[PDB]
Amino acid sequence: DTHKSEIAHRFNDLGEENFQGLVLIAFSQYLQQCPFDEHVKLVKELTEFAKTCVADESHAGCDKSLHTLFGDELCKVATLRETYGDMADCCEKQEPERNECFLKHKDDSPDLPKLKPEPDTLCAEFKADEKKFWGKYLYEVARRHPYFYAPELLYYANKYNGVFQECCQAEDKGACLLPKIETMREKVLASSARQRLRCASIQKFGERALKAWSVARLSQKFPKADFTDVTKIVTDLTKVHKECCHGDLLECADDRADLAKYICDHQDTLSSKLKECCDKPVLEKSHCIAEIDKDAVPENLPPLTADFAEDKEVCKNYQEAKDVFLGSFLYEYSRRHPEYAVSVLLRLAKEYEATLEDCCAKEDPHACYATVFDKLKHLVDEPQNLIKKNCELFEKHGEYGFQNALIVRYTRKAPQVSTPTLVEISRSLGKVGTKCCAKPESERMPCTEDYLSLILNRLCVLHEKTPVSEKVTKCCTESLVNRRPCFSDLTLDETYVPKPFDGESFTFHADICTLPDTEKQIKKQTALVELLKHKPKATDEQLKTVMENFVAFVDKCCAADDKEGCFLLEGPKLVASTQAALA
Ligand SMILES: O=C(O)Cc1ccccc1Nc1c(Cl)cccc1Cl
Ligand SMILES: O=C(O)Cc1ccccc1Nc1c(Cl)cccc1Cl
Ligand SMILES: O=C(O)Cc1ccccc1Nc1c(Cl)cccc1Cl
Ligand SMILES: O=C(O)Cc1ccccc1Nc1c(Cl)cccc1Cl
Ligand SMILES: O=C(O)Cc1ccccc1Nc1c(Cl)cccc1Cl
Ligand SMILES: O=C(O)Cc1ccccc1Nc1c(Cl)cccc1Cl
Ligand SMILES: [Cl-]
Repeated sequence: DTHKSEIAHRFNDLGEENFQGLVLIAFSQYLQQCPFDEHVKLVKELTEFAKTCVADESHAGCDKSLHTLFGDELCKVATLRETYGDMADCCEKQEPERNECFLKHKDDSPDLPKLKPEPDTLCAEFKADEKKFWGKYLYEVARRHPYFYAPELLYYANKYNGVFQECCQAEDKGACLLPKIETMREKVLASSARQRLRCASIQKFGERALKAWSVARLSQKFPKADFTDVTKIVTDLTKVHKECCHGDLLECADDRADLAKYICDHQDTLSSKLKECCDKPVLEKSHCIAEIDKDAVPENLPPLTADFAEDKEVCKNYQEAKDVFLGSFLYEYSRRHPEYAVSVLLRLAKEYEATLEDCCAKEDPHACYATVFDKLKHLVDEPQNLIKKNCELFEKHGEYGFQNALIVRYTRKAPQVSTPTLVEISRSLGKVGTKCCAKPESERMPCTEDYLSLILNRLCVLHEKTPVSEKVTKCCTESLVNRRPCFSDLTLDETYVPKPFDGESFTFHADICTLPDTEKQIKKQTALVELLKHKPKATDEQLKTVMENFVAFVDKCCAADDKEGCFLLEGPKLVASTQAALA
């Protein structure tokens, strides 16, 4: 809800620590290249202004919107001109256009330095000033992930500070904290990906897509709840995500906290797993709620055919109350299959909807849609062979070889895409093998659909930033939930025109020899992509031959006395072997 003085309302509701953290995340995400200390100064200003309005809400400016107050502060910054180019034209503008402009310049691949944990340095900053150290975490993560779910980031900052509580007085510091940080990293990065999808769903596919996703998710977590209660939570959760995805972080966090309280107050009718969550403080409580994945299927439920195929009013309901009805389908399907991937459940609803659009026009609709559930069950099973084949490949060759097989597959599909993006995405796809292939047989498909949804959304976000392939555009935009089928269906892109081999220009040198081992692995994956960009029709056996040659040449020359000399002499020999091989 809104108050006359929104700044006072949210300061009152959130309290000063969380208010400050949230405002710092806002500024970090709007202005990702700006330094920490400049952000801190604006947050302090606004905080101090907040306190003025709490004490006297009649004070000048206290009835301004949050965007006005945020924006005026962003426009103090002189360097907006230098550091952002045509974004200081946001500052030239006034609200509500200004805020929109700022939002549009969030950068999904800002290319800041890779963060590296240095235990002694970190421990000393923690000692010096814990609050600054917390703030610095919020800043560094937020600016790398400009749609990170902001109240979840506050929870993670508290966990981060806890790692250093534990480890800094420990004798051996890095032994204690490096693995903690590694673990936290993978969890934060997963969280950012799941939120980036949520935000894509609303931004690119509309509020109705986000509602659809929410009804499916919530029905797997709280399947014993009634539809009217699930739908209440959907309405609230949808408002929360809309706010967070739009950069309305103070409202997001406040509404989130209210929704956590509602959930906990109604825990007996929603899920027994809430018992672990509901006596925690707000941020941890909310995180715990988010972490719940599923409950048991309620006993004694009727077949879905009753409401969705037998009922004489199926067409009526589809026609007159379409959103409610598709919502009910989602709730009822989801609650019966709480282990399914959400994207699959949505894929089913979409086909159900398509079935009704075709059949409800006919003289005997029921004749036409009576068997729709059998078609849906088949749709669930469609990719089981290929998933099995993928997991068999992973088992036979391991993660790095599985990534290599994916580089080939994906480069053929989308050869226009940049080499760093093809490598990033293919390595992430290969990690799906490790995360999913030793799940129970029956849990593999939902595992792989879930991660694929996240990884392909990353692809699509990177592609939006600089579009290069009509086929990737098409798959990214045709339908959010059928992205995985779309991309799987793509074949070699014959639209692509390869540039010739720069046959006189040989491009590899002895500085490869000193790389850390994982960087040596990436260098070989980069080489593979480039080989495919020059000879996009090469066979698997050809690419293997050439890559084998390449790695023997690198090993031979990195072990030589004169290393660069070997690269220079034998490099031309490599190009010759390669040519003969790619005929
Ligand atoms: O304010 C303090 O006492 C500690 C401190 C030191 C350096 C930088 C920031 C902060 N605190 C702080 C932070 Cl970490 C973020 C936003 C607003 C404030 Cl006041
Ligand atoms: O490592 C990342 O890419 C982000 C990330 C997520 C969770 C925890 C830490 C980090 N990065 C990071 C590192 Cl590597 C060191 C010190 C402080 C930070 Cl925020
Ligand atoms: O729209 C809302 O705020 C919640 C609501 C309540 C009852 C029925 C449908 C909906 N929303 C909704 C919509 Cl608009 C589309 C697909 C799935 C759902 Cl749950
Ligand atoms: O791509 C396919 O045809 C099979 C398929 C279906 C559902 C989910 C994932 C996958 N494939 C797949 C798998 Cl199983 C793991 C890692 C990367 C990919 Cl592309
Ligand atoms: O030498 C280069 O990097 C460019 C070039 C020119 C002619 C023939 C092949 C290549 N590159 C090349 C070779 Cl020779 C082997 C494996 C991977 C690559 Cl990218
Ligand atoms: O030398 C080899 O053949 C192993 C190798 C090294 C670097 C890059 C790729 C490959 N192998 C390879 C190739 Cl070229 C394609 C698909 C799957 C695999 Cl394992
Ligand atoms: Cl949440």
